Order: sequence, then structure tokens, then C-alpha cells
Amino acid sequence: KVKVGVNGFGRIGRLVTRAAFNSGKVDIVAINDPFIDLNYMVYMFQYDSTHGKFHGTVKAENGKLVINGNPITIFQERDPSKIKWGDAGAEYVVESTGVFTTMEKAGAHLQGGAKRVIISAPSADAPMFVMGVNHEKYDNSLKIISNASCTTNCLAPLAKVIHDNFGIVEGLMTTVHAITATQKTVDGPSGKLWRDGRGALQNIIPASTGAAKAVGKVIPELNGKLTGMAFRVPTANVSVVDLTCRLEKPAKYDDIKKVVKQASEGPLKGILGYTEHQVVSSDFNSDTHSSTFDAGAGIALNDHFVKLISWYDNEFGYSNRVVDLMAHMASKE
Amino acid sequence: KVKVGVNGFGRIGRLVTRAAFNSGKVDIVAINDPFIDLNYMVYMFQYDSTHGKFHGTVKAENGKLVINGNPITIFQERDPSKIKWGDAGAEYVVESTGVFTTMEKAGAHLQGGAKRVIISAPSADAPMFVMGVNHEKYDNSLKIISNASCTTNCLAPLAKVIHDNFGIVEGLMTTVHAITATQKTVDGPSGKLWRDGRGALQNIIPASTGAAKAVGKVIPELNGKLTGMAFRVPTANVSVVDLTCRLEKPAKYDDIKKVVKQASEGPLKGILGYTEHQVVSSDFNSDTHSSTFDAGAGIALNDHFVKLISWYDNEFGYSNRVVDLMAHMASKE
Amino acid sequence: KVKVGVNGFGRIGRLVTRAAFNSGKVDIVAINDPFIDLNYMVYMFQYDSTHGKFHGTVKAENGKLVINGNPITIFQERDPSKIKWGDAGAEYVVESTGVFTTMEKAGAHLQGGAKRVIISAPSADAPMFVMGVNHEKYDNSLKIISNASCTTNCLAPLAKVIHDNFGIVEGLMTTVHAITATQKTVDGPSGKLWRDGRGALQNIIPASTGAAKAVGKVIPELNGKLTGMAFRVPTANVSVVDLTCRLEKPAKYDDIKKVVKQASEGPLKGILGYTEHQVVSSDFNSDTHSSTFDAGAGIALNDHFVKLISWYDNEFGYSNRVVDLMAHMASKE
Amino acid sequence: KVKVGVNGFGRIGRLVTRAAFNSGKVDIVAINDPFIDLNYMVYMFQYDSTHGKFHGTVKAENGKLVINGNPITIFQERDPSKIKWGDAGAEYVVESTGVFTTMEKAGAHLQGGAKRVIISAPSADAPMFVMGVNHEKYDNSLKIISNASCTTNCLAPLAKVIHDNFGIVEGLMTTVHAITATQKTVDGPSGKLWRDGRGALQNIIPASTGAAKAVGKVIPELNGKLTGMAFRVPTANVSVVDLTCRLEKPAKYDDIKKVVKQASEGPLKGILGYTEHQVVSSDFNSDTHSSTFDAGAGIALNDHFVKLISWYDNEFGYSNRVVDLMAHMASKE
Ligand SMILES: NC(=O)c1ccc[n+]([C@@H]2O[C@H](COP(=O)([O-])OP(=O)(O)OC[C@H]3O[C@@H](n4cnc5c(N)ncnc54)[C@H](O)[C@@H]3O)[C@@H](O)[C@H]2O)c1
Ligand SMILES: NC(=O)c1ccc[n+]([C@@H]2O[C@H](COP(=O)([O-])OP(=O)(O)OC[C@H]3O[C@@H](n4cnc5c(N)ncnc54)[C@H](O)[C@@H]3O)[C@@H](O)[C@H]2O)c1
Ligand SMILES: NC(=O)c1ccc[n+]([C@@H]2O[C@H](COP(=O)([O-])OP(=O)(O)OC[C@H]3O[C@@H](n4cnc5c(N)ncnc54)[C@H](O)[C@@H]3O)[C@@H](O)[C@H]2O)c1
Ligand SMILES: NC(=O)c1ccc[n+]([C@@H]2O[C@H](COP(=O)([O-])OP(=O)(O)OC[C@H]3O[C@@H](n4cnc5c(N)ncnc54)[C@H](O)[C@@H]3O)[C@@H](O)[C@H]2O)c1
Repeated sequence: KVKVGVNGFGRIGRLVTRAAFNSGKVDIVAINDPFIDLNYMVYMFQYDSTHGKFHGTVKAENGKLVINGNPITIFQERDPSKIKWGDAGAEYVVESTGVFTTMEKAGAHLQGGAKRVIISAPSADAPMFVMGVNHEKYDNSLKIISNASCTTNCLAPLAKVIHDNFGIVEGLMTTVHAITATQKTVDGPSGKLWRDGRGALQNIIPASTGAAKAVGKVIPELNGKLTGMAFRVPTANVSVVDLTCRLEKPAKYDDIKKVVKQASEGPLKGILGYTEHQVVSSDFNSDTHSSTFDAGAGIALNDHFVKLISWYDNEFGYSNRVVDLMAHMASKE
Repeated sequence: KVKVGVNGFGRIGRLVTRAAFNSGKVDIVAINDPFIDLNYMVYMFQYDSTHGKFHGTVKAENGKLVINGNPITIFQERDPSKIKWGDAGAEYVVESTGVFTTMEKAGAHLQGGAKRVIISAPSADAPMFVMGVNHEKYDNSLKIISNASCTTNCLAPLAKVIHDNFGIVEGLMTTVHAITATQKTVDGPSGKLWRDGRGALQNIIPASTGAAKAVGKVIPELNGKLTGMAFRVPTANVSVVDLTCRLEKPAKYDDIKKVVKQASEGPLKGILGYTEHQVVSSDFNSDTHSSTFDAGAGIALNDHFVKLISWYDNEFGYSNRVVDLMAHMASKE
Repeated sequence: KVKVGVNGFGRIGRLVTRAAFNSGKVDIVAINDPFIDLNYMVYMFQYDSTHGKFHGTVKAENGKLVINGNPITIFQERDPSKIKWGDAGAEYVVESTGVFTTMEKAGAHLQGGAKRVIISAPSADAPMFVMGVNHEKYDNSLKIISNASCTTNCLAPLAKVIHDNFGIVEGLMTTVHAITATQKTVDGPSGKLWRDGRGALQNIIPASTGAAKAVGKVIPELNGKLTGMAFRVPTANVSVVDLTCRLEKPAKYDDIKKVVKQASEGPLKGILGYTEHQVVSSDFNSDTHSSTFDAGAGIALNDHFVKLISWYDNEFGYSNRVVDLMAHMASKE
Repeated sequence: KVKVGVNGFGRIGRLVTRAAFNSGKVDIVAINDPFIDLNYMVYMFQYDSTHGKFHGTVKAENGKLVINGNPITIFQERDPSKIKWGDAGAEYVVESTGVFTTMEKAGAHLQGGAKRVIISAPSADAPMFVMGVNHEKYDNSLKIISNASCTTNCLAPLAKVIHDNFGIVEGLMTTVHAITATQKTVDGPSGKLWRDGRGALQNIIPASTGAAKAVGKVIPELNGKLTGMAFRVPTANVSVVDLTCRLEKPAKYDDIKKVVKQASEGPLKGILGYTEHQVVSSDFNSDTHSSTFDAGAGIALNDHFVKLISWYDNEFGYSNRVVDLMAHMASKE
């Protein structure tokens, strides 16, 4: 059982930790966050507005965070290279601060004694992976990798099934995404793009995303045939992907439904979901799937042009994939 | 100046009235709503959460609603055929209850003495019109007409310009729409579709719409080449249309921008807007345009496949179009 | 084990049912709702935006609603007196439509064969009860009773403890309440009071409540010494009570904390809760307590004038009390 | 006409600027914000989610911000003492960063050439003032002053009138406040109090405030007789104060209504408002009053114990008071 260290106790850092202690697939032994001390970590991990109170025990004991009886070493370093991952016995490190996404910056963890690093976000140069799509392409020579983005983990699975069966000639996607820590409560200085600084509670905010283009990296055949954008809307969690694409081989909507369902009962079980139920966003709260095909919400213009809908809990789904990914890597050691 | 009667003092009934008194294009002389008495009408017309307090005077005087000094006759009939439009001197009647959308049901107003009826919603059989797209096709032989839907008035104008210039081979649209009176505050009984009864404040709700297909009625050439669906998100007003289409003639994004801008400065001025500003939904509050092209939010995959974005205040824009339409009809008498 | 029938499958009707099947304190055998058919009942009971998917089995089988293997008879009557409670074997009936709150109207259920009726709301004439405050005063001669309101079940328990220990000279309360089915998504025609028709998502809405005055009914000594009002804010669930009162006997805040805590560990265990944690509204989601004293949020001006804060899940807490109440009545048969 | 400089182009800095250009009471000649450059300042000042697009002209011209034709010098200093207020000709400086509230820190502006400094927030040592309550007590010997807080400017005016007429023995207040820039979109590291870091969109958040206690500073007679707390709820703007107090001299609610109304038509005209209308929070959007008594929402237990309600646009009201205050100071030069 691989021992893990988490850098950045945010929504993803905390939820990866929560997912790790639930499946017991990996063991969190150390956490680092200079802006959150031990006592605060207990409070933030225990209580969660969107996912409910933690089912288990959380305590500060001897300067360590104890979850379900397991003591965790706490670090307060601002500089990654300074963190003593080795002494804490952390073999893999989850880079989830959103500030060290380049292969070089995320590599700082290796100086501390870590053996591998998983960036919980897209990376400009590090190899990106998506469970159920291209994780098999991972090997031991890789020390620094990326688990892509929440949106990419939703689109890729669906795109794979659709492409493998009918071939995607070209596609454009839109994602109606829930607000995130990046946004502001009221009009304020955005970090990066001007629209993102506008009140998150009052507006529908157009935003760019490289998610669709990133699918071209995990599924090379689709490289350059996809692109899209996003809309941030005022909900705390759970998002939906709207994929509009031209098919190479004709396919009635019911054939697409048949194909996606089989994929969800087979290889992609637990990754890609399938439903014909009259669902709404909150029905996916704390759902661990990376993507769930919504049969009733999609629509086809004809046998070559269709709009496919898929839901995803951007916090929970992604988090579990980070754990699933590490579990996979460990089995390759 | 044509005298108008409004059936149903709801969001649209009230806003059409507000728009009428502002432009003075038409004169509201009577209103009918069995679930709202005179005093309540004063309160609901004066105060408006989304559009602000009414700039003017509103009062109950001698059993009449007096707006800016103009006395309005009030009716409390549940049955349309019973309303005495003729005695009140109402020549045109705005059917905005959402319960009499068929040519037959909306015709009841003619028995009361009305000369023409405008359904403020799509109709199964009545001829639909969209200002700036096919209003010229209206003639005096038509007693009962429809002004289409908020969403159709947004899509049609944009589709027209895009089709006239590059030709739309096929298109699929999605609309992220603000909540409406139809929805529920918490999970409850749905009037029609099951998902629509789910809490409007907590969920992103997939919904079907005939808007895209309705564009085929006002723009015959596009008949059968368009379709789409909707997502209801938790905002009080203002919506956005996402049009994904294949072009017949190649066109760089900048050519599309050039073409739409010219259209907004010419014939469609006041109907179709154009902006390159970093806008968000609330920047369109109380905006009277039927549709506003958002240059920076759209994206193109290539010269034949592109995603176009257009904003619309589903309450204010539509309302003004209802008045504009009546003003047009009147000039044809 | 008493057999129960539920009239009105709304937020309370569904949650009382959910609470009944969980504690197994009572057995739901029949449900009546003319606006929701069997199949719809399955969907609405299974999926819940605020409390999550039902943890059990829900199905339509032989025209009956089957929850966790227990078949429930479904009725579609609009008129209470017509419901055949007797044939279904329902001894107690939960009146939760919000339309039959008078002793006379709620009595209609007796004609159908019901033996007792519990109004899940305040009543103008039926005897009101609050678990842990005056349920002991219930006896078999009562056929029609009321379980008060969500807010009264929160205030009463706290007031009791505070009065019994220091004496309440006079008090005024305010409740910041989550939105409910009564409100509108956008400015529209209000049930009874004009402000209540304003958009629930956009405004803080002042509202009157008889809750504080009702405490004078369950705790006669406080009769006429309390009153208050409410504010509806844009959250889907969970509310908080702010009690400001003058004490007869002096009492340091810490003495009040000591006293309330003892009450929560003793007689009121499960009814009145106590916490010193840095809580927020969502930390009480699906919490079954009727009221939870928040030590850190309250504040005292002096030893006789203080402001006490108590949280309550207005949906879940109340629902469990309805079941607890019926369980109590049954033990008195 | 006094020339003004604004330090910190945030919600208050921008709205003070907007209010200044509207009333023309003062002339903004310079603005300083190291996290917002000229072009960004144009965008943020022009578009406003809660108060609408700016009515006028805003442009970047020759490295200056030009509003309605008036050129404004832009500074990018992080350190107050470095800002060249003197060269820009700024006589008064509005300290609205929320980071320099002490008399010493805010004094740094004097080194740059400023003559006076107004802290747009409460201060630990600088003299606090509230228009219509104690501004007359301001004199030329004061170089550094405070305009108190949004909440204090709401409570003080009302308390004054109530105290002057019936005498306040003791009082406790609660304020249901809209979210602010301080809060987070999702559970995250709070700057300061632990509850304040919880998702602003999902929770009702208890918060402490020194507002009630600060009234004891602007109205010495009430010193030590008032205190209270706050609740942050999910609305973008507009807040309400709930004052519960014991009166020295008996007073029927209607006498309180008579007294407050007279005060709003007299001396406090423009500061303290009065209404008997069925209002809700959004009816106060962009309302420049510091406080507006809501007759219909309040309630009295008896002639000595009552609950008074007052609304306030925490952004707009406060902003205008900052300008009004400077206008007053200038008339004393
Ligand atoms: N928010 C989502 O739903 C979501 C889903 C998938 C992927 N992601 C990606 O994962 C990352 C995590 O985002 P998140 O929502 O958890 O954000 P977050 O802001 O909640 O978490 C970031 C954490 O980083 C900590 N931190 C900041 N600087 C640090 C430093 N120098 N060293 C160590 N720790 C530091 C912060 O204290 C905080 O707890 C982002 O890059 C995001 O793009 C987020
Ligand atoms: N709401 C929008 O933004 C929008 C945009 C485009 C089209 N529409 C369509 O316009 C219609 C107006 O919808 P709305 O949003 O104003 O709904 P609403 O509920 O706000 O207003 C409808 C009004 O109809 C009144 N009414 C009900 N039965 C009546 C009867 N028999 N006679 C007279 N009045 C009666 C109701 O009391 C209410 O005041 C609907 O068909 C809607 O689909 C709405
Ligand atoms: N919502 C709360 O948090 C809460 C807490 C305590 C008490 N209550 C009280 O409980 C009652 C339940 O309110 P609710 O919030 O669940 O509202 P709701 O609208 O969610 O539920 C009411 C149900 O009544 C049904 N109904 C309507 N007319 C009927 C009829 N003639 N016969 C049978 N069923 C009929 C409706 O279909 C609906 O399912 C109200 O009286 C309310 O005051 C509610
Ligand atoms: N938000 C309200 O409605 C309201 C009402 C009354 C009083 N106040 C008080 O006024 C102050 C203003 O709050 P706000 O809502 O505008 O917050 P804000 O974050 O919107 O504005 C603060 C501004 O400070 C700038 N800034 C940060 N460090 C700086 C530095 N060293 N030099 C110059 N500029 C710097 C930021 O870029 C930002 O634009 C706060 O102390 C607040 O408590 C706020």
C-alpha cells in the first residue's frame, strides 16, 4: 500500500484525502499547507458545506492530524523543495496547490525525498492521464505526471466511447461549471481573466478552458478535432458537459445510448456512468463517477450531428480519480 | 396610436405594460387578471426585484389603474370570452397568461370586442413572428398571431445574419436560461416535465425547448436544419444562447464578427446587438435587445465549424419586441 | 406498531415518510396526493436535492408504492372526507397539505376511518404540541392535534430551559429562515402576504410568524411575554433562531451554557442540542434535532439581557418530531 | 471644491468615485491600486454587477483615467507613504483598502502630501463620524478620521432618533448582511474568523461586529448600552438591521412611526429614510440612504420592549456618506 503526501489542503487536497481514507487504496501519511495549521486542518476536514460532515474521526494529537486513527505528519512549508517528504515516508506526492503545475516546479517535491508527483491539474509539459482512457500508457520511468482537469476527465471517457464506435470528425463542447475557489463573491480583481473577477453569485460568466483540446492529448486520434469553452454559473458544485459533434459513421440516438450503456457496464464501470432518469445537477452530489451520460437530456439533429450531455461532480469525481490513478501507479512499481 | 389590452399581469404582462408606457409606441387601456386585484396590481407594477422600481406614477383611482396619469380599466375575468375589451376600447390584446396559446383559445378575446390578439409565447397553430426577421410578412388578414418565444427572438436574428452570409448547413443550440415563474423554490410537483419541478435554487436543470426548431418557421430555409435544448440555472434573469453550426461557405471568425457588427449597425439595429467587451450576464439587465452577439466568448474550430454566443434579457428584450410588433401592426391598419 | 397514512406528499409529507421508514417507530401504510401519481411519487421520494438520494428501495408495484419492501396504498383524492383510510388500515393520519389546518377541515379524515389526525403545521383551534416541552399533556380524548411549526419546535425547547432556570420576563425573536415551497422563483403573485411573492433567490424578505406567540401555548407561563418575526433568505434549507430576552434571575453567559448543555445531555437529548463548534447553517443539514444551541454565536449585554442563537433543519428536525409524536401517542393507546 | 484621492479601487473605492462624479460634491483627481492597472480600472469602473453600467464616459487616455472628461492620475504603490498625492493635487485621501485602518498606518498618506485622510472603515484609534449623528463634532485639528462602518451608519441614525425621543435603556442588534469581498465562494482559508471562510453561497454565517458597540462612540449616552452580532446570507448587496431595545419612556409603535417619519422629513432627510411600503431587500438597490426605517416589518411586545427594522444598501449608502462627509469637512477649511 503506497504512502501518500498531499501538498495543498484545499478542496481537492482535502477531498483526495477524504477519498483515500474511504477506499483505503492508498495511505495519506503527510500533508503540507502553510496557510492552514493543524487545528484549522481538523475543522476544514471535518466540516464540509457541499459534501457533509466527515464520517469518521479527525483530531489533532501530538502535533499530528489523526484521521480514523491514522497519524499524519503536518508540514507548513511555502517552498516545495523544503518539504521533508522522505522523513514522513511519503512516496507519492499530490500537487494540488494550483501553483506548481509545470514539470519543473512540481519537481521540487523530489528534492524532499518524494519518488513521484501527481499534479491534480492540467500541466503545460508533464504527461497527462485520464483513468479509463490512457492510464495504461503510464510506466515507471515517469516521476512527474498530471491527472488532467475535472472537465477533461468528464469529456475524454465519453469521447472515447463515441469515437471508437462512430468516429468523431469534429466537435465543440461547452461546460456549465459550478463556481470554484478561483472566483469572487462580488466584483473584484480577477486573477488572470477579467470576466472571472465578476461576482460569482450574480452572473453567468463565460470562461475559456483547454479541456476539449486536452482530450487530443489523451486520445491522439482526436487531436485537433475538438475545442470548446465554459460558462461559470452560481452553484456550489457539480457540472455538466455539452458535446456537439459530427459523426463519421451514421448512428441513431438509440444506438449511441446502447453503446454508452455497454461501456458503463464493462471497462469504464465506475468511470463513465449512464442514466435515463430525469436527473438534475444535485442528483450527482458526491457521485464518484468521472462522467455520467444523460440519455434523456441529449438531442440529435440527424444521424451525423448530435448533442451529448454528461454530468460530473467536479470535486468528488476528480478526487477519486487521483486516488485511483495512484493505486494504478503503485501496482506498477 | 393603437389602444392595447393586456391579459395576464405577470412578468411579461407587467413588463410589456412597463415597456409600452416608456416608448409610448402603444397605449395600454385595459388589463385583466383574476388573481390580482387593483391594489395588488399597483404594488406589483411599482416594485420589481429584477428591474427596479418603476420610474413614474402608479395608483389606484376610481377603480382604475393610473400609470403616468393614464387611467387603465381593470378586469377580473377567468374566462377570456367574457372580458369586455370593446367597452374599454382595447383594439389589440396581448395574451400573456401562458394558458391560451392556441389559435382557438386565444381567439376568445375577439368575442369581447378585440380586433387582434398577440400571444406572448409560441403557438401550436397561430403564425409566429420575430421583429427584424419576418415581421414584414405580417398582414391585416391575421387576427391572431404569436411573437414566438424569448429564446427564438434571440436565436433567429443571429441565425439570419449567419445564414444570409455563410449559409447554415446544420446547427444545434443550447441555452443557459435564468429561472422563471414556472419553476419551484424546492423539489415539488411539476407542471409538465419531471425535472422542472426540482429546486430551482439548487440545480442546473436540463430542459427541452422548441426554440431552435421554431427558427425554421420564421426562416423557412433553416427549417429542419436546427434543434437544441436548454439548461435552467439559478439566476433571476438574463440568458445566453450557444449556437454550434456548420457553415456552407468558409468564414474566419473575424469575418463573422465583421458581418454581425454591420448587421447591428444597420437593419437589425436595436434587435441584434454586438460587443467585444468582457461582459457577464448582469451586464444585460434591462437591456432591450432581442439578442447580443458576444465576440470574445465565441470560438471556432475551423472555417466551417463554429460556436457563436449571444446574450438576451429574456424579460425585457421580449417585452419590448411585443410592443415593437404591435407598433408595426398598427402602422399597417 | 401504529399504522400511518400521509395526506400530502410534499417536503414534509415525503420527509415524514422517510423518517418513519428509518426509525421504524411507525409504519406508513397509505399516502394521498391528487397532484402526484404513483410513478411520480417514486421519483420524488427517491431523489432529493437537499437531503440526498433515499438509502433504500422505492418502487411502483401492483399500483402500490413499495419502500424497503413495504407496500403502501396510494390515494388520489382532493377531498379529505373521501379518502378510504380505514380500508388501507391507517390509524393515524398526518395532515401535511397545508390546506386543512383547522380542527374542522382536518377532521374530514375521521370520516374515512382514521382514528387520529396530526396536523403538520400550526392550527387555529386544534391543541398544539412540541416534543420535550408539553407532549406529556397529550391524552386519548384528543382525535385532532397539531405539532406546531418548524420554528416553534426550535424556540420552545430553548425557551423552556431558559425560563425554568432564570425566568423569561419578556422576549423578542427573529428567525432567518430558508426558502420554502410557498415562495416564488421570481416576482409573482403571493399566496397571502405581498412581500412573500417577491423573488426568493434575489431578496431578504421580511415575514411575520406566530411561532414566538405560539410558545405561549405550549408553555403557558410564557404566554404573552414573547413575539417576533422572520426573514426569508436565499438558502434551500436549515434556519436559525435569534432569541433576545430579559432574565428575571441574573445569569452569566457561561451559566446559560452550562444549563443548556445539561438539558441536552438529559431530558431533551435528541430534541435540544448544544455546540461550541464554529458552525454554519449547512453543518445542520439532515440534522434531526428540533433546536441546537450555538454557544459561540450568542452574546450577552449584561446578566439580564442576552441574545441566544439556535439552529434547526426546518425540514428534517420537524419531520422526525412528527414521527416521535405519533410514536408517543401510540404508546398511550 | 476639494480635490480627492482614493486609495484602493475596490467596491468602496469605486463606488465612492462613482458617487463623487454624480453629486459633484468633491473632485476625484487621483487613485492608487497596485493590483489594478489603468485599463483594468476602466473595465471595473464601467461595468458593475450590482449597480449597473456607469452612466457616463470612462477611458484610458495619456496614462490617465478619464471619467466624464475629468483626467485622473493613477498610482500603483503598495506602500502608502510612497504615493505622490501632493503632485496630483489630492488634498483629501480616502483610505479604502481595509489594510490601513489605524491612525498610524493611514497617516502614511500625509507623507505624500495629503492634508487629510478619511478611513472608509472603523478604526481602533482614529475619531469616528456618522453623517447626521455627530459630524458637527468634526474640526480642522483632525487630520485622520474614520467614517465608521456600513452597519454603524445604519444603526446610529435610527438609535439617535429613538434615544432622543424615548431613551434607550439597553439594546441588542442583529444584522442580516449581504456577502462581501471578504468571503469565499467555497469552503476555504478565512482571513481571520473560522466561520467566515465557509462557502458564502451555501451558508448563513454567524459573524461578530463592533457596529452596535461603535454607536456608543458617536452617541456617548448609548455607550455600553448596545451590542450585537451579524449573519452573512447569500445575497450580493443590501443589508438589514434588527434592533431590539428597552425604552425608558413608554411609546406605542405608532408613536415611534410618527417620530421616525418626522426625523426623515427634517434634519436626517437623505440619511434616515422611512417607509410603510411592503418592501424587500432589492427595493433598496442603489439607494443612497444610510438607513431606512421599515414600519411594517417591525414589531412591539409592549410599550417598553420593541424590535425595529431598518434597511441599507451597504455599498451605495456608505459610499455617499464618505462623499457627504468630505463635502462637510471641506466647508470647514
Ligand atoms: N475546485 C475543483 O472543483 C477542482 C476539480 C479538479 C481539479 N482542480 C485543480 O486542483 C487544484 C486544486 O484546486 P482546489 O479547488 O482544491 O483549490 P483550493 O484553493 O481550495 O486549494 C488550494 C490549497 O493550496 C494551499 N496552498 C496555497 N499555496 C500553497 C503553497 N505554496 N504550498 C502548499 N500549499 C499551498 C491553500 O492553502 C489551499 O488549501 C487547482 O489547480 C484546480 O485547477 C480543482
Ligand atoms: N418569463 C419570461 O421571461 C418569458 C419570456 C418569453 C415568453 N414567456 C411566455 O409568456 C407567458 C408569460 O409568462 P410569465 O413569465 O409572465 O408568467 P407569470 O406567472 O409571471 O405571469 C402570468 C400571469 O397570468 C395570470 N393569469 C393566470 N390565469 C389567467 C387567466 N385565465 N386570465 C388572465 N390572467 C391569468 C397569473 O395570475 C399571472 O399574473 C408564458 O407563456 C411564458 O412561457 C415568458
Ligand atoms: N417546509 C418546511 O420546512 C416545513 C416545516 C414544518 C412544518 N411545515 C408545514 O407542513 C405542511 C407541509 O408543507 P411543505 O413544505 O411540505 O409543502 P409542499 O408544497 O412541499 O407539500 C404539500 C403537498 O400537498 C399536496 N397537496 C395539495 N393539495 C392537496 C390536497 N387537496 N389533498 C392532498 N394533498 C394535497 C401537494 O401536492 C404537495 O405535495 C405545511 O402546512 C407547512 O406549513 C413545513
Ligand atoms: N463592501 C462594502 O459594502 C462596505 C460598506 C462599508 C464599509 N466597508 C469597508 O471598506 C473597506 C473597503 O472594502 P471593499 O468592499 O471595497 O473591499 P475590496 O477588496 O472590494 O476593495 C479593496 C481594494 O484594495 C486594493 N488594495 C489592496 N492592497 C492595497 C494597497 N496596499 N494599496 C492600495 N490598494 C490596495 C484591492 O486591489 C481592492 O480593489 C473594507 O475595510 C470594508 O470593511 C465595506
